[PDB]
Amino acid sequence: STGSATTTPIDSLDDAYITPVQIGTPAQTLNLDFDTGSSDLWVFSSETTASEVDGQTIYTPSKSTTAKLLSGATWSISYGDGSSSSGDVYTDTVSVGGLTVTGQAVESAKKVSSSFTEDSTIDGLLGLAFSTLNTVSPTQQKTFFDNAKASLDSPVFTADLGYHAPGTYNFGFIDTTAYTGSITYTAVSTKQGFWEWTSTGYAVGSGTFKSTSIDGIADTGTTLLYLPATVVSAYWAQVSGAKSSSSVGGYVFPCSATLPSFTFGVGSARIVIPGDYIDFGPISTGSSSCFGGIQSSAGIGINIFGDVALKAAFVVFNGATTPTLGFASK
Repeated sequence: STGSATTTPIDSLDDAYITPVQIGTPAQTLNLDFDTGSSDLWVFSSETTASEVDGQTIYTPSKSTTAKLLSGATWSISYGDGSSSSGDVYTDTVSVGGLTVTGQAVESAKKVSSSFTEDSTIDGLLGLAFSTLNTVSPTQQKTFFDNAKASLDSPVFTADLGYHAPGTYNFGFIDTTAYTGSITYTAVSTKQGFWEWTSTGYAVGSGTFKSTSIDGIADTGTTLLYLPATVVSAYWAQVSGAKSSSSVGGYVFPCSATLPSFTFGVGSARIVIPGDYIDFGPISTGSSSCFGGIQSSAGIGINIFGDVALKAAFVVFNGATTPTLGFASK
């Protein structure tokens, strides 16, 4: 089997991407944030504290003839950005782009943090990291991909995120029309439960490539590119007037700037992030200070190849017995 679904930016900045997901019988379609940095499929629901729901579409398990309470199971997750959610668990039928999994754990939120409430466009998350990170207790549950894998034509999914435009998540096949040149594959460590890999270096604008190993994670659920302070300083030094602002929470730059590109290495291959992908717009409405899309990972504890990086590529998440990651230009 295969599946193919369009993923759409939630706003004009590509702050996140939402993908429609069918849950239950009859189908209830919710728009979920596909997140290769976490491993829980959780949704706003009829169980979510009413004051914490503000415009989201909810899953109502009592209206699904295939929903079953997973007795005694609870979940609770905290994300890198400080947001969180928790609740109980149902199993139900879940379909993405025509690919169906029966008996998928659907984690129903009883509580969500303010950032989730405040984002009316995201109805929940669909985790695509390794199932070892799943938070369900006392019996850990499998991700949608893990459940689908054996049925897929090939044990892979691909992320093809757009810049200020829709893109695609495919399951079970590689669309050879969706990228240019070849896909370069690189090793993955699953030791921390992430799609963790090592970039071979970087360049800023038309500058020379610096060969240096940068360990980080391919994370579709993180907006920005978080890299070591040395790398990030070298980038912003090429933008007149750019500075790190403790009050704002990272590098800012004059909105009048033309940003240089940023290149990262994948083996001997190179992925070029155009400068415009690094612009996240005014820090507040009407400001002439703009927020940068490349930020320091110092004090995160891990480098994160988030959407800013991934949307410059066609990315293969290869879930073979020994997982690997592939990147192509597009």
